[PDB]
Amino acid sequence: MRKLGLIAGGGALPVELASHCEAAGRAFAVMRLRSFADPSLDRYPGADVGIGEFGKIFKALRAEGCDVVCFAGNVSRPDFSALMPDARGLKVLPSLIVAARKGDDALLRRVLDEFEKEGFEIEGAHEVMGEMTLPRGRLGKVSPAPEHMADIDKALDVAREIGRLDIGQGAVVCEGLVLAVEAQEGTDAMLRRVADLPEAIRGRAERRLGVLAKAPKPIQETRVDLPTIGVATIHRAARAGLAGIVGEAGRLLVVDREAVIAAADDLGLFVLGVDPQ
Amino acid sequence: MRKLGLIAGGGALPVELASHCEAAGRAFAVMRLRSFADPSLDRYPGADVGIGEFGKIFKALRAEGCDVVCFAGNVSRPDFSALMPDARGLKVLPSLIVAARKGDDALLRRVLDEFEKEGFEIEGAHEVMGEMTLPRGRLGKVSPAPEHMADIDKALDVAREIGRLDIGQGAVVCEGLVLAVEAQEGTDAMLRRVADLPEAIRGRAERRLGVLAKAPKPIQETRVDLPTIGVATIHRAARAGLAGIVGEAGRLLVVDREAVIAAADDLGLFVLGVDPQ
Ligand SMILES: CCCCCCCCCCC[C@@H](O)CC(=O)N[C@H]1[C@@H](OP(=O)(O)O)O[C@H](CO)[C@@H](O)[C@@H]1OC(=O)C[C@H](O)CCCCCCCCCCC
Ligand SMILES: CCCCCCCCCCC[C@@H](O)CC(=O)N[C@H]1[C@@H](OP(=O)(O)O)O[C@H](CO)[C@@H](O)[C@@H]1OC(=O)C[C@H](O)CCCCCCCCCCC
Ligand SMILES: [Mg+2]
Ligand SMILES: [Mg+2]
Repeated sequence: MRKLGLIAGGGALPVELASHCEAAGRAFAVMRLRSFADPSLDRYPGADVGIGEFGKIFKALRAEGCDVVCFAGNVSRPDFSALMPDARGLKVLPSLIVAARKGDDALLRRVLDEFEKEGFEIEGAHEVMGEMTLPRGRLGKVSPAPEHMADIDKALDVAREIGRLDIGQGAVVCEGLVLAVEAQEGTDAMLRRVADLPEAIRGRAERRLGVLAKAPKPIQETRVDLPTIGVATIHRAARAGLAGIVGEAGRLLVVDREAVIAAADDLGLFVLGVDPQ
Repeated sequence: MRKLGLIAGGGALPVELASHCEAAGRAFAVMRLRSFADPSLDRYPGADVGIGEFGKIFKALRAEGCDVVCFAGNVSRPDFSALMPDARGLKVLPSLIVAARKGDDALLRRVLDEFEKEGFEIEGAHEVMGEMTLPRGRLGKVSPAPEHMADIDKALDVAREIGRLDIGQGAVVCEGLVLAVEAQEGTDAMLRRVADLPEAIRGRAERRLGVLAKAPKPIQETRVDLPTIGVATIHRAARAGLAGIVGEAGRLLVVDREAVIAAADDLGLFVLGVDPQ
């Protein structure tokens, strides 16, 4: 996982991105564009730079060891007279004004040419999310078996009806039997209480049965964060003799992706991203 | 609690009654009327008597130390020639034939006069249930406070929506916060996991908050038993700093009523029966 240089313009997108990055445990820093970046970003490591202190931005970008950057947020073309660039900066400035004369698009494009020529890999907001969340389909080497399809389907739309009822975000289904429903206790606790059920209605570590599904509750006016998967999640779900874990393909954060994949792989669990709706 | 002499005619009523009696831990015996009583009653302590081996029935009734009887099930008037009474029996027989000449009602009534004159307290099926289940309103000395009304209302219709979803039969609500939802793990386990939540979102043993509601799932073609309340239920709900417990007034079995009342009373919990629907 490349460390991210989040270049933050105005609005709520970079803010969401930062939080999700920190939840996923992904490494980053924030380049907060003066007068654009929302102040609730000052809490993250990084730097407050004006446009176009390009010299400064490359400086801090390398200073944080970012090799990939994402540009997220509202930015409008500036005043080119009132601009107070550093000397890098002033070097780039005319190239900008030419492109600017051709339109915002050519201008934005020109800015990116510079970061590429400098040179950092450029990523879009969607791809940043994509790489931290579930994929579509298996995450590790283990796939589900036809036996598990049954539970996978009902694990989810149960876990969704829980969410619709503003309760918890998780549910464990084994052979059609809802064994466990999350609400307020955390997923670890639930997976423990499941390991504790009679092996009769349960899966076995030898022969595994049953599926953990964890799905996000529907959006709100209040900001909404995504459900998460830990390495300890893989641990306890294995100890419950569960066959695998599942969630909506974009809508679930994986904390330490590498580590999670290795637990699931070593223990025989599948982890599955599922097409939303 | 008077020990019950369940006098079992045909059909599924006495069967249900026996099971509920045994779930409530209430003392009983079954007088299984030959050719009437369903054979799944042979498992319970008691006796197989024909009508009208009255001598036998009084004998075994006392032999089980029953001082109250309930007549439950289908019975039709018999053949009075083909009847093989014992000598008690034959003594009573004519009194019966007189009443029988006035109608089934007078006949049934006459039978009851005999058990009363013998003499056992006669109870109806409904009253038998009533005395084992919740009442309507408080069960013990403790009442709910106005503060608790909030949770009481939502504890229940949550616990009902769980039941509608064929999951578990219980739910714990505190200050509007669903803390816990039962499914497959038993109520004891849930009440433990609740005692384990942060005291921040929880009630305190000093100042109590929150309510356990446990409600029956909707009827089925398959026979349906009632949710139950234990003394350990009172224990753990107290240890979770809950203010009280609640259920539908007829629709919840109390196991060791005396003992439960004394736990709730000594610990400061209310236990509340609520009008169904
Ligand atoms: C110190 C050095 C700092 C260097 C400054 C770098 C700032 C670059 C500008 C970043 C804007 C970028 O975050 C916006 C963006 O990408 N959005 C694309 C997206 O559409 P949205 O609906 O707006 O989400 O998806 C679309 C595709 O589906 C796509 O087309 C949208 O692109 C735009 O939003 C267009 C821009 O909003 C137009 C503004 C151009 C940049 C103006 C300022 C240029 C920098 C000044 C340099 C001196
Ligand atoms: C060894 C000694 C054994 C002695 C034998 C004792 C057997 C007594 C008969 C028991 C019948 C009783 O269980 C039924 C009953 O109570 N039901 C009442 C109830 O209505 P349901 O809709 O039927 O539930 O609620 C109604 C009120 O809302 C009420 O009216 C219904 O009463 C009846 O069901 C009427 C009976 O079904 C009619 C039958 C009379 C008894 C016939 C056999 C008499 C015993 C033979 C003695 C030799
Ligand atoms: Mg982009
Ligand atoms: Mg009666």
